[PDB]
Amino acid sequence: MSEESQAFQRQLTALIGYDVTDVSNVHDDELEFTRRGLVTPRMAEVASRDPKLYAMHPWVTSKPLPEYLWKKIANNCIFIVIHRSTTSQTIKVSPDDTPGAILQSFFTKEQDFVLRVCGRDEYLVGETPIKNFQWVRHCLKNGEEIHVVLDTPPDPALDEVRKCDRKFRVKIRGIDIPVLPRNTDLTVFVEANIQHGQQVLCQRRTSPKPFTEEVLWNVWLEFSIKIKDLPKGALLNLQIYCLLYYVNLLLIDHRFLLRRGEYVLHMWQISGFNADKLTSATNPDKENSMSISILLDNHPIRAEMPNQLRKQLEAIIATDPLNPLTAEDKELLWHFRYESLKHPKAYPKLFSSVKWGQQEIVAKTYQLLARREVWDQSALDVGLTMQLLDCNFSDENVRAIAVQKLESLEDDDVLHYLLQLVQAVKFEPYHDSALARFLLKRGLRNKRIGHFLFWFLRSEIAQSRHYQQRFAVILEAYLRGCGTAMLHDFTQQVQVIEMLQKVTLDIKSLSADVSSQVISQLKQKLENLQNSQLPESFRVPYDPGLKAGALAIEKCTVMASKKKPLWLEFKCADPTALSNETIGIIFKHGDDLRQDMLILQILRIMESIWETESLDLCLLPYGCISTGDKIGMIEIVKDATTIAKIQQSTVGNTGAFKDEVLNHWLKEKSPTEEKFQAAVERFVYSCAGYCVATFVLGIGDRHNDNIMITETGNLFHIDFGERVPFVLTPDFLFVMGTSGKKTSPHFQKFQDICVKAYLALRHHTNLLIILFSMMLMTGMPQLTSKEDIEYIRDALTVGKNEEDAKKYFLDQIEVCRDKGWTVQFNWFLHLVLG
Ligand SMILES: CC(C)(O)C1CCN(Cc2ccc3nc(-c4cnc(N)nc4)nc(N4CCOCC4)c3n2)CC1
Repeated sequence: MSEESQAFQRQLTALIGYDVTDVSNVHDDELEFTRRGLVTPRMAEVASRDPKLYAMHPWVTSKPLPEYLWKKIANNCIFIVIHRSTTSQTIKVSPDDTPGAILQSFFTKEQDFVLRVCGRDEYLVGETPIKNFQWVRHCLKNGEEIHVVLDTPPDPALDEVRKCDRKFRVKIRGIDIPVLPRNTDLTVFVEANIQHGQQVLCQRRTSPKPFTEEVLWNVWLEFSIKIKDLPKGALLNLQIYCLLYYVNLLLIDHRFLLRRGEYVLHMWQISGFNADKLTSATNPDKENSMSISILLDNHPIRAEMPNQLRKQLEAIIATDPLNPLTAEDKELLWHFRYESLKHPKAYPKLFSSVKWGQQEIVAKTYQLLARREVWDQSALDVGLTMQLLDCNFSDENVRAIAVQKLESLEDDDVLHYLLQLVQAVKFEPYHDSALARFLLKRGLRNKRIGHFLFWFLRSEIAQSRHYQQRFAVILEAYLRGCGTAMLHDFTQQVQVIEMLQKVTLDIKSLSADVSSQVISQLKQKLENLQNSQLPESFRVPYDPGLKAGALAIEKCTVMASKKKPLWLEFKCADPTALSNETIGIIFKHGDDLRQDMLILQILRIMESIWETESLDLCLLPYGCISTGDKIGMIEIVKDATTIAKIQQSTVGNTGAFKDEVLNHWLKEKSPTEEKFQAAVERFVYSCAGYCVATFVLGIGDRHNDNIMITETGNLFHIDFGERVPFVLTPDFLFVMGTSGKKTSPHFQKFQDICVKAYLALRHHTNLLIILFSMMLMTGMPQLTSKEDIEYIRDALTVGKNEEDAKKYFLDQIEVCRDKGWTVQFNWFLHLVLG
């Protein structure tokens, strides 16, 4: 390649955090094949994107405007403040007025201008009703004013893109590990599993042998499955037991070819189920890791139901996603497959009833799929679609009909589910997949989706040896089409994160309570960085529309919180920014912020769900991005303190919690009596939202040091990485004006809200369960494909009328009353002292 073409790939590499041209850790060309394969989807989408829409990235939705926002518009009038220089003129508008019209009613009171939000790279442009812009909806909910500046549209030139019937068998040669302890005397054997969507088709193990650094077997393992019966995507799973090591090899390759020949596979060690176990990547660390040597030496392609069985069938289909299928259930599902195909909700269980280890059945299964009239006309059910993209499905045709459904998601909804879509790539047998191409397409079509796609990917690439390789191929494909302007923005962001992280680690390795000394070191380090050299503005990775300028080193500090987190403040790079407020970012090692990311995203989904039912529980899912191993960034919400601090103020380092302090804190913090009363109601709304959300997720029992509140009454939980269903302590209860078995107007309001909030979530039980399940598989350590997952099943009272459920939750609230400060107090003894 050219001297400059090389220098382009180094740039990508630095952006990616991984080198997709390195081939030290492959035994085939699937990654490189995927690179070339992804060229066609990339160019297609880049070739088909409107340059101007793309450059301006309008953030819109096609959902109805919630009942709670209509009410704020009691005139069918919407005021917009337009800004030009120092001048400023407000303009009445109809909620249905497109920006081209609003412009046109304005030059009435040279037409190549565009309405941009003040202090943001956010544009109100395009043929969408003014009421259908997310920013406009955001202002309304909060009671904030829509301020827009009239300026020139961004030049799309900046967005330039750089130009057989034999039974299967496998010979296990031996295992090799360089150094083991002396020793103790252990015994070992090799387990070989033919897997498909975590379904084991057959299993053979070798005999036991004393665990030495080299163990040779030279043995053929003969399986019962015929070569012609192997399904594409089946894994050869190789495991060592004393279980200590595992590695996987795809039996059918990306070219539909039977794997053949000599392999030396460096395995992964178990630390002390999860999607890492599924990876087709081998350990990069060839010098320390256990290695296994094997050899391969073996190419592909009615009657109406009796009333009682259908009833039996329907009772099966109506059950939840975590419900086990019996042998009888699968035989029923399958025998009556044609009837089953008419029910979209049956699809996951139906496709779990497939004998994937039998070629004729799979063939019949494909026959089923060609008559997908009922599936293709059905309304998108994201919960349902997601269930087909999890670890239970390895068949690419099955996974493809799910992705097909995702095609109709609009940007607004693709964002909601993006994080978990990206995580779902881990369940893909192959690097190139429909899901992967989908993500690729949607990122290249929309800068906001693309920005978040980038950071999500880069997050896994930086802490996942198991899947970094695959993702990097995908991230590269995206960066080769997002265009020059973004490349630069990304570069800026990456430099910033890499420099601040360096500062973060360096600061932590100085102590374990507070130090005038360490604060002084921090500011000094920041002085060196600010000049020189750190990009002179950079987009905020969790709030892309926002541009951070220069540090306000005076306001920066080291928080006395544990892992010694950096509290950072920035000026806004955009001078057209109304307020004079800084941009606050916490930078912290070492929490596994991936968990925090996932909890917060599900939180945003709960918000969206509630939105469909015209509810606003006032959640505050602040931005959070895991950038690397136990390191990442967190959005600082302005004017917010922890409930714990509120209580350490009036009393010292106790303990002796008081009921009235919180209300007291709100009145002090309220300028008028009108603002106070708004804060009191907002507290009631934000409290209820978190009580419900944390309970359904099983993270309700928290110490109040992990619960915050805004000066405006917005309660919110943080740090997601006897007992209580959630935190509803006397202080919260006092604010609503009640204490100890004494209802009240604000408290009836509270209850009533929770129930509505609760029963609404239950209408989306399956979605919540699949997202939870996946979250656990791709986001938390090894788990139990049983008990962890089942908490939420119990929490959402699966299989009960709305009446029992309402009463279930009210009961949960009563548990809180009865416990009072008992549980907080306990938390205090434990976390504060021992
Ligand atoms: C005592 C100090 C240093 O003078 C400050 C410390 C900051 N506190 C508030 C505070 C404390 C701990 C916090 N901890 C987190 C946090 C979140 N997730 C994880 N994993 N770890 C820590 N987030 C916070 N918020 C969140 C957004 O609002 C502002 C910061 C946060 N705020 C006020 C006085």
